[PDB]
Amino acid sequence: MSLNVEAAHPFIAARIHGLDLSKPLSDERIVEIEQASGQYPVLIFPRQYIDDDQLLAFAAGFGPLQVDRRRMNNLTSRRWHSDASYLPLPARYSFLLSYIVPAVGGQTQFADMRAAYDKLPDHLRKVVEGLSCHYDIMASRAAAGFYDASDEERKALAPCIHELVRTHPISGRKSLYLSSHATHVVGWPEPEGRDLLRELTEFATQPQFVYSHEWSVRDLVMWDNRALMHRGRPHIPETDVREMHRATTLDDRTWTRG
Amino acid sequence: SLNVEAAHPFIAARIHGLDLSKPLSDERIVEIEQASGQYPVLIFPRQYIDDDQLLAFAAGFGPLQVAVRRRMNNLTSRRWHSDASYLPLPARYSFLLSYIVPAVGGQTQFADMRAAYDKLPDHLRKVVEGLSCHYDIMASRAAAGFYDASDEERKALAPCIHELVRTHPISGRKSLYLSSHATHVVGWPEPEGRDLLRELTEFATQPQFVYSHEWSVRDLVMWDNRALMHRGRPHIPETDVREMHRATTLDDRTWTR
Ligand SMILES: [Fe+2]
Ligand SMILES: [Fe+2]
Repeated sequence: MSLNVEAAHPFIAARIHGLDLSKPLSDERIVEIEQASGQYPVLIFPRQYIDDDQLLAFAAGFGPLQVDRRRMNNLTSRRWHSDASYLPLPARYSFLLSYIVPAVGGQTQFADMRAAYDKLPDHLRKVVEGLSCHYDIMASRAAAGFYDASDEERKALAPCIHELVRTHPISGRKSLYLSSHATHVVGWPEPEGRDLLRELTEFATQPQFVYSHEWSVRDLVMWDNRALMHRGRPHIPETDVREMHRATTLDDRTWTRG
Repeated sequence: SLNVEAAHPFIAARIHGLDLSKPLSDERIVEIEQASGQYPVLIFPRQYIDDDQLLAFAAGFGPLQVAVRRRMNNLTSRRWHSDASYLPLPARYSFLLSYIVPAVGGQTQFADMRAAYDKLPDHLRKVVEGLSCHYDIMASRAAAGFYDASDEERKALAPCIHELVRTHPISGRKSLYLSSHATHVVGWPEPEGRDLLRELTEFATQPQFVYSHEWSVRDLVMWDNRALMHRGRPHIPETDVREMHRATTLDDRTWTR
C-alpha cells in the first residue's frame, strides 16, 4: 500500500491524501483504493475541486454507474439505510462531493455492519446465520409517511430479498445487511422478523459502531454500501444551503474494469 | 419519615421499611406521591403481598384500569412506550411485582422525559412547545407487524390526541409525551411530523436519560407514566420463567382519594 492513508476512525473511515482526482487514475491506483476500502469502507479524499464529469469518471473505475422527491429523499435519508438495498442489484460504492457545507449539523454518519456482526451476543449470532430478509422501498417510504407512488414505480421497484449475513468480496469480512428498507425475515411471521430487525438495528447503530463525518468543503467521500449503513443529519437552521453532488455504482459482480 | 435511597440520581429510588400488605395512612400516600415528583420510578423491595393487597396499594394513587395476545404484548413491550397513551384517558402509575426473575436479561428500562425536555437543543425546544400528536394503538401494532383486530376493538381504541409538552401536576416539571403509540404531529404533514418524533425519540432514549432496573425477587416497581417511557428487555433464553403481576391506575384528574 503506497497510498497516503490517514485513519479518521480506527476502522470505519480514512482520508487518502495526495491524489488529484481531476485526472484519470492508473489501474494500480484504483486497485489500491479498492484494497484500502476493504479496511476502511469510508474513504475521504480532501480538497477535490473537480466537476461532475470528473466525479462520474472517478466513480466509474469501481463499478457500473447507476442510471417533491427532494423533500422525500431528504427525510428518508435521515433514517439508517444501505443504498438501493431495495433493488435486486443494490449499490456498490456511493460518492458524495461537498460544494457548500452548513455551519451546524449536516453530518453524514456511517455504521459499521462488520463490527456490529463481530460483536453480536452469541444468541443473536446464532439466530441471524442463514437468514434472508425482505427489502421494500414502498414500505420504508410509508413508514416515513410517504404513501404516494405511481403503479409503474411500485411495479418497477417491487420488493426483493437479500441474505442477512454478507461476506465481503475484497476483505472476506462478514457483516449484517441492515437497512431501513428491510422489513422482516423470509419464512418467519412478520412480527418476529420485525422485532429481530429492530433489535439488530438498535445494536448496530450504537456509538461504538458509528463514525460521524464532519464535512469540509470539497471533501469527496466514497463509501462501500456492502459493509455499512449511513444516514444524513439535519443542519441547523434548515434554511442554510447544503449542496452535495452524488454518484452511485451498482454491485454487479459480473462487471470488470476495462 | 420515608426512608428513600436513590438508585439513580434523578430517575429512580428505593423506599425501604414499608409493609404494603396493610393499608397506608393518607400522610404516607402523600409522602410517596411527593417523592415520585422527584423520582418517577419508585422501588419497594421484598413485598410479599398477594394480588388483593397489590391492587389496594395501587388504588391509593388513582382509579384502577379495568381490562377489556401474549405473543403481541410480549413483542410490543420491547418498544419504548408510555402506558395507555393511545387512550384519551391514559395511565398514571403502573405497578409491577416480580415473582420469578430470569437470570439473564429481562430488565425494565425507563427513560426520563423530563430530563430529555430539559436538555433539548434550543431549536427543538422552540419547535415542540405548542405541538400535539396523534396516538394510535392500531398503527403502532401494525408497525410491529400485527394487523388482526376486530372492528369492535378498532372502534373502542380509536386514535386520540395528546399535547407533546406535558406539565406534571405534582412537580410542575415539563416533559415530552413520547410513545411508540404516537404516530405524527397534529396539523403537520405526516413526513415532517414522523421525522420530528424520530429525532425526539432518539434524543430522549440516549443512555444518559435511562435507568435500567435489574430485578430482584418481589420488587414492587411503581413508575409514573406522566414523566417516562419504559420498555422491557428480552431475557435469555426466552424459555426461562418470568412471572410479573401488574396493576395500572388511570390519570383521572376528577378522582380524589
Ligand atoms: Fe443514501
Ligand atoms: Fe407497559
